[PDB]
Amino acid sequence: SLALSLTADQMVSALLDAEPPILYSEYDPTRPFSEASMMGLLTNLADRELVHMINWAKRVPGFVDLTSHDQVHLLECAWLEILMIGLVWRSMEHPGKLLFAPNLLLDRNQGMVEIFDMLLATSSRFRMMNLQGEEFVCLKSIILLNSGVYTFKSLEEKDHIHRVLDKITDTLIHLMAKAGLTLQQQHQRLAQLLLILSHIRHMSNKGMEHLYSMVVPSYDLLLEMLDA
Amino acid sequence: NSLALSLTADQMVSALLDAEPPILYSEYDPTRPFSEASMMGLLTNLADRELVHMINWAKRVPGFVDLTSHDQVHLLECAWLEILMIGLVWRSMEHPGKLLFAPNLLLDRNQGKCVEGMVEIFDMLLATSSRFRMMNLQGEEFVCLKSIILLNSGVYTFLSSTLKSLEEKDHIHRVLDKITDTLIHLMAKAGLTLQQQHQRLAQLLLILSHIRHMSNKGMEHLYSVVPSYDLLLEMLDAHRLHAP
Ligand SMILES: O=S(=O)([C@@H]1C[C@@H]2O[C@H]1C(c1ccc(O)cc1)=C2c1ccc(O)cc1)N(CC(F)(F)F)c1ccc(O)cc1
Ligand SMILES: O=S(=O)([C@@H]1C[C@@H]2O[C@H]1C(c1ccc(O)cc1)=C2c1ccc(O)cc1)N(CC(F)(F)F)c1ccc(O)cc1
Repeated sequence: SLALSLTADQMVSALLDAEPPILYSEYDPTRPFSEASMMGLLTNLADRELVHMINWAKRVPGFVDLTSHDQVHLLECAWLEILMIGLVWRSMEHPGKLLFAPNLLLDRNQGMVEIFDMLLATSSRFRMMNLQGEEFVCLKSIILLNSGVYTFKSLEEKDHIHRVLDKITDTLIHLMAKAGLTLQQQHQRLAQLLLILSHIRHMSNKGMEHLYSMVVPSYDLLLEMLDA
Repeated sequence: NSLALSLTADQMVSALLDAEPPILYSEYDPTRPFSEASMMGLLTNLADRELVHMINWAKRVPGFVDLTSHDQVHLLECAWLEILMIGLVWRSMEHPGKLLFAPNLLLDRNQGKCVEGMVEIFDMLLATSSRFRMMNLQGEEFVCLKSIILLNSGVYTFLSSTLKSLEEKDHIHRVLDKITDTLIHLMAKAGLTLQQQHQRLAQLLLILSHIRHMSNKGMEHLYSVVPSYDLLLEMLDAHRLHAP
């Protein structure tokens, strides 16, 4: 695959170009706040974000080398983690608030609040680490390829995914070396970034558990969206 | 404030190997075949006995006893099932297609069906054991990973705004950095290239996301027996018991 031939710079350029835009909520600012429903707005936003995520996934180097079945399985496993890391990234520069959209910026009180606090904690960790956009797009691609890989031609698929994950590792280390980090700082920061992925997994599972208590894209919906 | 951050990679590995808990046995001669009740009964009895030894292990993980009793319990509340699960996956590595719960309790996929919906988690644990076998995970790496689960799982859910809480969080991140250095040291000693070292570090830590997922699924299925704050605090304190 041409994906395994990419330099760190080509991988970063690919991922930056594939980035979805930041979407707005359908919140009409000329209309009062009590017209707007919070779960209503977020569902509508997530549904629009999912179309963008599908087209983003297809542009992640190596992803379209997989079978349609394997693509859907990785998306089924990663979609809420991908939504959540996007939210945390957008919220970084707004301490104590979650920027769901530029027109839906919420503080803790207006949140449910269990997950809010976990997302705020992740945003604070990214701010403390000074997470860079080039690092963020690498981490979001790792979530896509890693989340579903341990729950799968299948041997060849898994091998291909692990080789693309290794290329993303090389890319993260290259970015850190370019930024002037020592070898020791490079490995410490690589580990700090990847350990936050365990917290995003945890938040996604809690989020799934809360969704059921209070929308989830099916295998078939994701397959149809990939084929479209 | 402590000597934990002063350890070398070699001293850290020695500390973690020495702290390793014992392998326990399941109840001898349980009635087979299992019901859902009797299978859950056996596994609960094993996990409850393992939890005592995990607390003693936790106290010997460098830096853990530098935290407040409250922060120690918080990390254990968040990590205990992940710690039990990575232990099970480690024990099961040399038994493809089976989970070695205990030396006297070796179960294949079909026996997981006795408790709906526990075959799902069985398959995920078997997949993790296969991944560890594929990576040739070493004992020195396994003890590092188990310590990372203990320190990492609960660290992002201390939300407090005291100077002490900031200092606690900073201390945990510094111990986690020393364990990272220790993993890299082990790989460099084994003769891996810098590129191979970073790739293997990332492969090991990404499997921790899968263990978190299994732990959450496990909890979600249990709800559809969890050690209390008070039980964990009593076990940490290890106060002398009044005679029966
Ligand atoms: O986990 S939550 O359920 C959920 C997951 C996350 O938050 C909600 C959400 C969602 C997703 C799909 C969908 O169809 C409806 C919502 C997210 C989301 C994330 C990023 C993104 O770009 C778009 C959507 N949550 C907690 C919280 F703390 F407030 F976040 C919540 C939120 C509001 C609310 O009234 C009740 C709960
Ligand atoms: O396995 S379980 O998921 C469970 C969760 C996980 O494993 C068990 C658990 C635990 C939980 C509480 C406790 O007091 C004793 C053990 C953990 C564990 C993990 C690793 C380890 O080395 C030691 C203990 N299971 C039955 C099934 F068929 F096996 F699935 C079940 C358990 C509890 C429950 O409330 C409902 C269902």
